[PDB]
Amino acid sequence: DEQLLKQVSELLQQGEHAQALNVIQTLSDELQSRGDVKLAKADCLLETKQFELAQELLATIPLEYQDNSYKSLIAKLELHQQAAESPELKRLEQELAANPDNFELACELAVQYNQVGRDEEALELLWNILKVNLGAQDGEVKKTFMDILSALGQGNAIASKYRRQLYSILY
Repeated sequence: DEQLLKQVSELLQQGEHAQALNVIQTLSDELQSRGDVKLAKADCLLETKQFELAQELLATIPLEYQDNSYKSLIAKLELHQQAAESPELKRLEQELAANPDNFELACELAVQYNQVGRDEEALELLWNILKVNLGAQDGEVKKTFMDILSALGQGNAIASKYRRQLYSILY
């Protein structure tokens, strides 16, 4: 645990959130729940755009740890989550509902979803086209699905569920 903790420390210094989250999940459960390790893990979730996991973790930080760093993380989550309901997103959404077959709008909606951490919806949007037609849009739908996954990373549980999804239906 002792050195591992400096591994986390070292990894955060360097912006390796996803490695850092990996080392975290290897600590004891006791050390995992230490309030400073929680903040660390919260910062990692947020830098990796897992805002829902971040918010639900942040909601268990006890008072004695409601730090300067915790405050700034609250404020970050609140700014991110406002940015996820834009008029822009709204319009593309109403527009895709009325043009459900326009695959090229779906790719753009998805890329905008992704830009604000609405990645579950981004990938579910695309997934719904791909499991009917892997070629959808001259393979432009599979690709934007694929850039979203790789953008996300290997630790990401949403990325991992859709990777498995897509893989299971490859010819």
